[PDB]
Amino acid sequence: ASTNLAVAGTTQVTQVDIVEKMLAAPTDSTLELDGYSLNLGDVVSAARKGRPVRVKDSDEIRSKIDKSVEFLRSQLSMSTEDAISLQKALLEHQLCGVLPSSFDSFRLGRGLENSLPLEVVRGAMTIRVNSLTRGHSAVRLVVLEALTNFLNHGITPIVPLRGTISASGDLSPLSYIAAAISGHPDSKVHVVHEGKEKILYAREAMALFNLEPVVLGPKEGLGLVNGTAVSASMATLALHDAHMLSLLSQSLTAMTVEAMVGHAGSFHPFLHDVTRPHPTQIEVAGNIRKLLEGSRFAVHHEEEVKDEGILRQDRYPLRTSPQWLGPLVSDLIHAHAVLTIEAGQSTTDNPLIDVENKTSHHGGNFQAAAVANTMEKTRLGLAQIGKLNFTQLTEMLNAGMNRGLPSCLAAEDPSLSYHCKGLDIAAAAYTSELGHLANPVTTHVQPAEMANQAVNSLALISARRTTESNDVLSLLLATHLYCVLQAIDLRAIEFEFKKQFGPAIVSLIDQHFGSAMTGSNLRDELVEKVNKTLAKRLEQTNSYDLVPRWHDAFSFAAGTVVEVLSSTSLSLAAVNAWKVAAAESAISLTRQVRETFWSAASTSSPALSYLSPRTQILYAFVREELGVKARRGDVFLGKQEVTIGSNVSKIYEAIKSGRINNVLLKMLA
Amino acid sequence: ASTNLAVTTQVTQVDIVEKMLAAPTDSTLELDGYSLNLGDVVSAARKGRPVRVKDSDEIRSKIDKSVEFLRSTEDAISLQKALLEHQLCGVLPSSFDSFRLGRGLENSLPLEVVRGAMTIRVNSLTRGHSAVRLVVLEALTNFLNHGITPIVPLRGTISASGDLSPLSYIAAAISGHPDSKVHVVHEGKEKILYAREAMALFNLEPVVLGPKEGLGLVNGTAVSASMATLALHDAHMLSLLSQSLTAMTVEAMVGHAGSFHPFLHDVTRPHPTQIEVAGNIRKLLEGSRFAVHHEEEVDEGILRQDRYPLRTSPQWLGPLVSDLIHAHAVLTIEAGQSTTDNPLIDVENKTSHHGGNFQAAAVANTMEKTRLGLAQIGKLNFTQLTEMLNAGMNRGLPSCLAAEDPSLSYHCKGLDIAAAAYTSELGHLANPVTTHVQPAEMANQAVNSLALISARRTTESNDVLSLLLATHLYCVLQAIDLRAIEFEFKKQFGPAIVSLIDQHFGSAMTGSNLRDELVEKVNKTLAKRLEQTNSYDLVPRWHDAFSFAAGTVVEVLSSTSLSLAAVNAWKVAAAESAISLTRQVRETFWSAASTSSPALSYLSPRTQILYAFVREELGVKARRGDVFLGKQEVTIGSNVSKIYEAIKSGRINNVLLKMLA
Amino acid sequence: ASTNLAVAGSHLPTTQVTQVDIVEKMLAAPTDSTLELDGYSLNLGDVVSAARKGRPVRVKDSDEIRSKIDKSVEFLRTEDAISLQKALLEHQLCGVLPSSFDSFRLGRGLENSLPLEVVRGAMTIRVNSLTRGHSAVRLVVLEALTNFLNHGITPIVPLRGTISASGDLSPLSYIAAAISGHPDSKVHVVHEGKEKILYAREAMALFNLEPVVLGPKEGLGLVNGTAVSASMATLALHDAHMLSLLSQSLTAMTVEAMVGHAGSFHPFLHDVTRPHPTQIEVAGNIRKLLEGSRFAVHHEEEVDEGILRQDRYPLRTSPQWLGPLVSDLIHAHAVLTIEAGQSTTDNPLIDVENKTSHHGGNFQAAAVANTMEKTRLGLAQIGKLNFTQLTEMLNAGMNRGLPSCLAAEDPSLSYHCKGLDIAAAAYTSELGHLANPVTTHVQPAEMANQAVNSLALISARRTTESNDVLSLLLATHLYCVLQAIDLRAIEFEFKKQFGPAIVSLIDQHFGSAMTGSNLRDELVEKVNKTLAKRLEQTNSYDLVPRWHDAFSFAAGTVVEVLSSTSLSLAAVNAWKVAAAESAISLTRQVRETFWSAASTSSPALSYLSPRTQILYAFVREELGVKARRGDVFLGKQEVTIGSNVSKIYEAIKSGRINNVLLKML
Repeated sequence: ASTNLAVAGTTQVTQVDIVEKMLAAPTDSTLELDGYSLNLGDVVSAARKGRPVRVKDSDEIRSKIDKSVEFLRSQLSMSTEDAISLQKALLEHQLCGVLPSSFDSFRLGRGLENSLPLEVVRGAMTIRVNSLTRGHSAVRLVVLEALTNFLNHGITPIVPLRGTISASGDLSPLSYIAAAISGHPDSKVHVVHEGKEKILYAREAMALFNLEPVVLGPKEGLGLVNGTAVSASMATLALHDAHMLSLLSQSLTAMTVEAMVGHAGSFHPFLHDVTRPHPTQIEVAGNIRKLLEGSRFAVHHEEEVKDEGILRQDRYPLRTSPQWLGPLVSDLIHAHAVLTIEAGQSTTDNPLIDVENKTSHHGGNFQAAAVANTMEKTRLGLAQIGKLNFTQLTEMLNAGMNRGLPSCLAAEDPSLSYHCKGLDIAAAAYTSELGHLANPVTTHVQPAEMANQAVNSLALISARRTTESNDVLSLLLATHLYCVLQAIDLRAIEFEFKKQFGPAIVSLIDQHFGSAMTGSNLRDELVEKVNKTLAKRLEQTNSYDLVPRWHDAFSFAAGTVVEVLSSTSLSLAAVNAWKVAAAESAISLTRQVRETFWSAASTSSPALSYLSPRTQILYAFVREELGVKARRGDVFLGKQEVTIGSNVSKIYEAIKSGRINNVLLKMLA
Repeated sequence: ASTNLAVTTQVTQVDIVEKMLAAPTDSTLELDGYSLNLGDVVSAARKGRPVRVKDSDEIRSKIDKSVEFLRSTEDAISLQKALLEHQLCGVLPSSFDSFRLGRGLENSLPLEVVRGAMTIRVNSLTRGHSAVRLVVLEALTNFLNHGITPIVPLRGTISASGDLSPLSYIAAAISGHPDSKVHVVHEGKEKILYAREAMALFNLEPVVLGPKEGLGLVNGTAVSASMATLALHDAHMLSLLSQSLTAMTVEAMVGHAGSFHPFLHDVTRPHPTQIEVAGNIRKLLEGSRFAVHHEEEVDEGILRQDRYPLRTSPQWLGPLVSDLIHAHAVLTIEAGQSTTDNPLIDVENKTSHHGGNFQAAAVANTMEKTRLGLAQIGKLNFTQLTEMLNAGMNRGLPSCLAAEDPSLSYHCKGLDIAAAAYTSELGHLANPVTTHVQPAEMANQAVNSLALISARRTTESNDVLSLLLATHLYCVLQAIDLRAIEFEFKKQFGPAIVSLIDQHFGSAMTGSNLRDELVEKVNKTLAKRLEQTNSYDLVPRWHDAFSFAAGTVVEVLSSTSLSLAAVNAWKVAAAESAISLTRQVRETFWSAASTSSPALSYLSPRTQILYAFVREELGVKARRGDVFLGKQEVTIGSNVSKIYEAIKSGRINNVLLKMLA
Repeated sequence: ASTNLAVAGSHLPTTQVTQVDIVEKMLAAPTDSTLELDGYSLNLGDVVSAARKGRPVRVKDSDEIRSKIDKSVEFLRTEDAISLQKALLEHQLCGVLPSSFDSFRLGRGLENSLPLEVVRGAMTIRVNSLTRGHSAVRLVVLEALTNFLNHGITPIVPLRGTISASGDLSPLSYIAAAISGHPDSKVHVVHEGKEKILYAREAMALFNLEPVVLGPKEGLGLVNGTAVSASMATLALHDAHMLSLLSQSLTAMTVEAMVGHAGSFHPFLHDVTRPHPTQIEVAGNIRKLLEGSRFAVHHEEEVDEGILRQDRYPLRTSPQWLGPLVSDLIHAHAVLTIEAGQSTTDNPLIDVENKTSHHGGNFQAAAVANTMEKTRLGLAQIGKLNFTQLTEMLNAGMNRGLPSCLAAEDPSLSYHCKGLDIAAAAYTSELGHLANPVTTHVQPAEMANQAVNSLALISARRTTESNDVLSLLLATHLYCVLQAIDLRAIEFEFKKQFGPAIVSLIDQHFGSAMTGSNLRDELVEKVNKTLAKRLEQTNSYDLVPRWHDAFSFAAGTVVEVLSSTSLSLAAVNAWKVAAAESAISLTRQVRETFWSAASTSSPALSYLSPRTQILYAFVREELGVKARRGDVFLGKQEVTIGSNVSKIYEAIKSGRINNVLLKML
């Protein structure tokens, strides 16, 4: 068992360290199970990535396994049909869950909703083997090999989704696994054969692979069916996914600060390391600080240090992000430590055999409360991440709050383009759904089995709900990522415009008013005050169409001219002429800057000029590798383009598949 | 709109259910904006019923005059396209490459929901308040009638300007948006195609949306109302099945029909739905020879009265049944008699009105209450079941409802566990969704109903309760068979007790008044003991019972000349008699078809209907036990699944109706 | 800050620290010597000592601390600033409190105010957090708060109104307004032997205190922050740790009352096979408590009728159930230690060394809310466990022959603990509902500037209520288990005397008939087995019919074993009657012997483990809560069961039980 905290789940280990180690798990080389070494990255590799799995090729391991079986046998001989019958009675009553009776009920894209996901089953078989290699259980090596042969030949039992309370542990689903390797006549398994997914009787599948059904002996029924492997499996997958979504939340925080031209100062070490040293608060601030280095969108503390109700500081979704995310990150790191012991270093069947002291012990290690605990806490965390990113996104999509970004992140006139409005509403919906999911399952314990099982963990049910919260959070975070990238591109257009328009203002002022200001000290003042009036006004006319927007801005500026140049000989006609020429100039320049953006490939986006080098990684991933482009607008284009949803879907799919995972790692390196 | 409450003691859930199940499925549903009822909605959504706007000049004129009022061009077309563009923002699979056996469409709304939504949407627009053209309404009925169903994301709506996003998918489909997909059955198989491809296959033309038609189509509550209607329909059936299971559990437990006597409800605590539930159960128990009847009934800590899961069942179910009846009234107005888009046009008074009829709180309200009610039904039936599966509590039913020696048969033990698991799941599902409202859309939508999310949760609760009630039905039928075997045994064993007493002890009792006393007292001793040893294997069980009875013989026959050897010999003979008779009665049960089950001799005539439905039509038999049989039979779960499927498909629905009227 | 994990808690599971270690350190906090605040050393035990036990508090007497505070003020650097601070308080003094004493009634009136202990803990943490030199709040302002603490002047603060972001703004503003002598500020003081609520200036004049006038940054310095939430959370976590330990003590004592198996706690089943550090801890605590018990069945001894041979899950899975929630409590301890003792939580914050200020979010109390959400779910989990233990023990069908309802005399007229069985269900149900999260109910507060807000204080209030309800439940369990233990002791004393009586009666009635045979040993063995099995199931019978039933069954055994003898049925019936009569009379005698003696001579003391005897004596002797014989048997309506459970509840709430728990473990 590893003492490296990056494996095992304090400032001496971080979520990024944990993720890096998980993502480094081999997928090609064989996972050798020894009862103690198995880690959560390994579990995910076997469950999801088809990694080969075997009991460690070791005389010590074999001898430990064999000696527990022998102990039981010899104890029995000193104290076989009926033992075989007892195991059959154990399976009989536990094969009691609901599955489709026939293929006749299957429909396109539907039909296996009442069965456990194949990956969960694979993860369960892996953990089950590991937990029996420890020598406490008296299950034969040939039985463990039956499981590893199922794994290595891609035979995955079809197991009901529901029916366990996760005490004598995950009895029912583990009984389906045991029935499958033993060739129960009514056991079904999933295989790929001749290029097709098939569901076959267990004996048919085994015959394709020349595998022999096992016949369960003394203690092997309880050895296989008592335990926590199914909930631990699903919980491990859910925690893996939650870690990624936590890192993505941090990344989206950074990109939002950039789109909002907000303050990187929120993440300064003084505000965390020095003043409020919660290790995971320090961690999160440091990740976001790292991501914002080099940004030309975010405002930097080290540069900053050089009667209107003016909002000068960022609102809480950005400014309190480390303080909001830190606590839940600590919970995810704690959960990692718990599940590592549970999945990798625990014997969870019963009774358990102490061969050295010739004793069989009656305990409770199948009570999966440690697993349920991780899932309750993680699901609440997912809801908290979701609330944060929703509040960041909805601020950014609010024209009144978003520091002058176009209404709805529309690229063209907002009168006929509401681009991200639907997504604002979707984000709300996902967030609401997360809130209800977050209520605990573990307060709903029933007096099961004649109250023998009066306390039961409900870990698998909890794991299921947390897996659904992962899914909903992925929809929300895919949505946010879609939006922030649009905002980044629109901000970059604003920056390109300002490069050209700053000089244009000065020039028009000189052309129109220079002679009237000759011999005065009015020019500096005028340029300064006209710029300030334009800036302040434009921030608030971000829902106006282009033409009236610019006439409005310069109308306001003309009032500033009246004041600043009130001593001069200028006619009202001359000031109005300046106003009109300046507005026309701004309107033309805007159109030209937009055309320069849209007429070139996304690989030439001006955003690449301003993004942090680290946040550019994620930008490039979505825009180039995923093909998700900025959206100019169906009405402007006179074309109903592939939908916003179709594009968000591509982001979501990259989250769910884990394609985005190495991207997050590279950014946070 | 119907004033019949089946569309207060004046209208019951059975009445409502009867009316729903009587909805035609073949004849065209004609939509007139007022008449549409929930059974109609279900028939269109699930049973493929043809749908049309009612063929009438009065309806057409109403529709055409609203359009004309509004009229009395390119930019209007563009505006509808901008409305759709931003609402087409939900997540669906990007390619078939992601589909897998049994999987793939989890991120889309069920097809029946989408059909129900189209049906409600058309109805709501026939009312003449919306300025959507008849040709647009006919585009929707044409999709319904050709089985063209838009593929619509599962998630994204908050159910205020109502169900905007999913309605926008429907609108984009009939308008042939280039990225709209639809499901159809064509050339005998399910396909997902682009909308224009699909329309070409059935010779339909896309509509081009004009002024107000984008909001007329996308603003409103049809999607949430559809899903909720389907959920309520299913919740009504589960409610009735709960009552049927209550009655059958009273029978299995040889419990008291007296709990359901009108004095206890109609007279003393007249909550209308309590009276209703008690009356349903009372009707089901009439004629049972398993349940004990009030009109026949009239220092050891014994339980004589039934525990609460049975005795308080009308008081427990009554309140939730009232909620379901209320929900029915609300959804009937929402689904059948409401205009939910905005702004709305008053043609008679020549005015437009800016309102909020898209705020689907009436729908959410139904779904939150229903989901709490499903948890309450589930808790009831779980408590009844787990009592019945507890050997210490179940009035002498075999442990785990094993048919043969329990040492090697734990029959329903896994189902006891499963039932707990289902119940726990229902409890968590029953927390409100509606308290998680977020400040959506720049706080323009700062209150939003979350009706569709609620409806989805309630739909999942229906599914979990279906698993639980299938489980309970499976178990109760096994218990009924075991109780019938007990009763057949008793028929032969009463006379055996007497004959053995006479054979072994007759001579010693001659001239005395001891025989009646001994028979009575030995019967009492045996009955009291056997109730407690229902976990013993057959052979030790009977020796145990007669060993206790031998103590009674010692007391009652203390004056006699009998040797201890004589009393022991009786004890042995009587135990061997009982063991053999038990084996005989079991053989007689197992060697005949279930159509001759002795359960049929004792079940009420109404509960017999459900017994026969499962045992004969679904083919789910009593289970004798894998070890006894030397065979690993088709699993318990396989058989429960057959029952669950009959519940989900609605096949059970007419059975329930038959039993209850 | 202490690197001692017993002070610090731990963010991960570790065998290097335990809940007992953490409790021991908390209970060792001085109550008399002055707590010196230095910005770093303050621990959770210290906070409770100041909040609840009146410990004096001062800013540490050091030039370094003084200079540090003074230098931040000077760095930051007037009628205008005074006005600004008053504007800040004005809008935050917006909560609800009773307008007058006219609304007060006996036992009621201050429900809409924060408990005084919470406000004292808050002031203590506030002053800590500002001694760190990042805030530019003057020492004289910190001394104003320490003077309030040391003179027992406690601001009356509304219970509700904060979302615990710019942190606990409203309640912290009430505290600020009080030390600055706001004309509408009320405070609580004890003066001339009575509790008084006075205006802040009135109270200050009693103690010769001068109001402070708030300067630049001092408004935000005082009102921005997490001290109120952290205070209430600290108190709730302290109480939860005690309830966690009590749960484990109750587990042990229920094993004893149930004559259950000590084997569930053997280290092979934890340390070796499933080494979650806190599972190991909990099993070790219960193992230690059971050592030497003569009620619990031991393993260095212990090693076709559906007989249950192993303990049910409430006892057998107790370490696996409690372990996870104990790890959460330890984690919460580490989190709150930093938040309460080592954190600056106002804003903006001043970096004097680099001559700059920083705009951050350290008032966002999510760390505190996090602890309270997990703790409240943990309390529900402890409750569910102890409820299931208790209700099994109170179930005659499941409790291995304990009298029905733990009635000491005939059950037909005594239902002793049945009401408590129902009450335990009620408490458990209430805990379940309390355990739903508060943190999922965040509103877009303050023009969405505060669009995320921690809701720590609300959460802490709910966790506090859960501690109260769990205290009711555990008081109830404790009451019941002590009765069960006395009843089991009575059974044991009976069995000691009845075993010989059985042999004697067999010899008397059957000796002659068995002469020349080997039947005697078999008869005794099988009669004993018959009696034992039957009696386990007849625990709801009244005494007289119980014994006739038991010996009627045993007579059946006699018929079999002595089937070859010459005995008449009259002879066997006569034995049955004499034997029942003997058992009945012996039971009455054994009962009288128990009830006639003092509880300091209870026979329970012959069988209880030496550690569990400690809790038994605390309740029976120190609290004076005795076993209950029965109102009907006694012919009198004694002081109620509820009155007695209330004494136990009071001992839990006051903390009097805490040193007892420590001593046992």
